[PDB]
Amino acid sequence: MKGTCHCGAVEIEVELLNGFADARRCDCSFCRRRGAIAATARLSDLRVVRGAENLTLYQFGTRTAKHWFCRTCGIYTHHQRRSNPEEYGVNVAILEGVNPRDLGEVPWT
Repeated sequence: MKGTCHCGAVEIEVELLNGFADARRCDCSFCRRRGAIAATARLSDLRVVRGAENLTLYQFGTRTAKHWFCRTCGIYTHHQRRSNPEEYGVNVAILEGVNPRDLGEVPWT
């Protein structure tokens, strides 16, 4: 499944752990500001195809979670959850063929 930021500078290759069945929405001070809907993915299921040099890393608080976003279009691609260092949180909207609207209402973690 292909993932790409808007600028198109960044492209990932990720396999979702359990599809979109569990797409939630963290409402913490940071996630509430991101606004994206995420889905899990094992560390060994995500691969940065291109644009690794165009991504920005953001850490805070425990500096456990790793958040990445395209420096050009500012689009949040994925992040390394702070609850599970063996998982990634992916922006469903960057996934090819996925219109977030079609997911309908989604909870808030």
